[PDB]
Amino acid sequence: QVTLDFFQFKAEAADWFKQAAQEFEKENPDIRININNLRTRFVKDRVPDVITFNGDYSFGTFAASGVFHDFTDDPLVSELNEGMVNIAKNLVQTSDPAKKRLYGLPFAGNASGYIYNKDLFRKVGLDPDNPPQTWDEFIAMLKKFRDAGINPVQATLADAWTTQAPLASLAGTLVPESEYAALKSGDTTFKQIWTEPIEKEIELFKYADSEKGVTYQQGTQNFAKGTAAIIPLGTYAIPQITMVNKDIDLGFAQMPATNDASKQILTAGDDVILTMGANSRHKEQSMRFIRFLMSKKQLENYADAQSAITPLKETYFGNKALEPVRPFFESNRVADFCDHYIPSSINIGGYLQSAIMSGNVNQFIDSMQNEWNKVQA
Ligand SMILES: OC[C@H]1O[C@H](OC[C@H]2O[C@H](O[C@]3(CO)O[C@H](CO)[C@@H](O)[C@@H]3O)[C@H](O)[C@@H](O)[C@@H]2O)[C@H](O)[C@@H](O)[C@H]1O
Ligand SMILES: [Cl-]
Ligand SMILES: [Cl-]
Ligand SMILES: [Mg+2]
Ligand SMILES: [Mg+2]
Ligand SMILES: [Mg+2]
Ligand SMILES: [Mg+2]
Ligand SMILES: [Mg+2]
Ligand SMILES: [Mg+2]
Ligand SMILES: [Mg+2]
Repeated sequence: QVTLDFFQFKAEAADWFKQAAQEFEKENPDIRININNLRTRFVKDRVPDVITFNGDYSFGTFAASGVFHDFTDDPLVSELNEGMVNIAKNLVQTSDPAKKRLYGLPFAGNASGYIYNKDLFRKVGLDPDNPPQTWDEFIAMLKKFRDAGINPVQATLADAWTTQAPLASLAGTLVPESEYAALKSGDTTFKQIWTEPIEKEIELFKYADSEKGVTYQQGTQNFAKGTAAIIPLGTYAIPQITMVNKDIDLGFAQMPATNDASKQILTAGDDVILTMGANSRHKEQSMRFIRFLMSKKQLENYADAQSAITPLKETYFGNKALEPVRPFFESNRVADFCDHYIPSSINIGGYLQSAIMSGNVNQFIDSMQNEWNKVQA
C-alpha cells in the first residue's frame, strides 16, 4: 500500500482529475492518490510523484534542472502527436542540443485566439461558422457589435496572466519563433518584434466597453451570461464558461493579426504535460497511474470535458466549438506561445496589464528589453 502525491496545476480541471484518480483507486487497491490542486514544493526530498504542469518556460527550467523523470524512450511516446512531443522537448531550457530530451508526456493541447457567442453573431447577421479572416475584418466585427449595442470584448485584466493570451495569439502570426534566437543573440530587439503585437492588443481592448479590471472568473461569468460578443482567451477557458451556462452556443476562432488572409497562424501549445518526479520513491505505481491517464479513453474523456485537443497521432477535438480552427491544425499552420521564450523572472503579465491600461508602448518595450538584457548577461 502506497500513497502518491499528485500535484495538479490546472484549476479548471480539478474535478476531472479528482474523479479520474478515484476511478484508478477503485481498480488499484494498492495505490492511494492524494491530490494537491513552486521550487519549494519541488525540492527532491518532497517532490510530488505525479505532476501536471503547463507546457511553458517554467516547465522547461524544471526539466533542465532534473526535477522530472526522463520519458524519452518510454513506450507511450510513439502513439503521440510528434509535434506536441517536439514542443515539450524544445521547451527544455538548455543551450545543448543533446539535452532537449522529453521530461513529460503531452496530455492535452490548447489554442489561443478568441471565444465568441454564436447567438450574438447571428443577432448582428454574422456567420458564426466563418469568423473574420483578417485584422481589418476582425476590427470591423468589433465595431459592428458596439454599433448594435453589444459589448464587443470582455477583458479580465485583474488576472494578469489573461493579458498574455491576445499577445500570444497575435504574435503567432506576426513573429516567427526564430526571432527569439535572434533576440537572445542581440540581432533583434523587442522594439522590432513586439511593437506591432502590443499596438494591436491595445487596439483590441479599446473595444472592451465594460470595466476592464475584472477577474478571470468574473469575465467568464459575464460572457456565459451573454453580455459580450467575444472573450479573447484560449481553449482552456471554454469549460469555465460552460460550467456557468450549459446552453451558451460558443465558437472558437483564430485572432487574425494581419490583412494577409493566406498567411494566418494559430498559436497552439501543450496545455498539460503529465510527468513524474525524478526522485519519486514510488515510480512503478506512479507510472501505472500515468499509463491509465494516457489511454485513448481517458484522453478523449478529458478532451470532451475540457474542450481540449488530444495528444494522440489521430487528433481528437473535444468540442465542436473548435471547428473554425481545425484547418490550422490540419495544415500545420501553428506556432508555440511567444511567452514560452520569456524567462519566468520577467513580469510580462504585470507589464502587459500596464500597457493595456495606459497605452504606453514605449514603457512596455523598454521594460521587456531591459529585463531581458540583464537575464542574458
Ligand atoms: O495566454 C495565456 C497562457 O496560455 C497558456 O497557458 C494556459 C494555462 O493558463 C492558465 O494557467 C495559469 C493560471 O494562473 O497560468 C499559467 C500559465 O501562464 C499556469 O501555470 C497557471 O495555471 C489557465 O488557468 C490554464 O487552464 C491554462 O492551461 C500558455 O502556455 C501560457 O504561457 C500563457 O500564454
Ligand atoms: Cl504525428
Ligand atoms: Cl475530432
Ligand atoms: Mg510526497
Ligand atoms: Mg473553476
Ligand atoms: Mg534545435
Ligand atoms: Mg480587407
Ligand atoms: Mg452603445
Ligand atoms: Mg513558425
Ligand atoms: Mg468606451
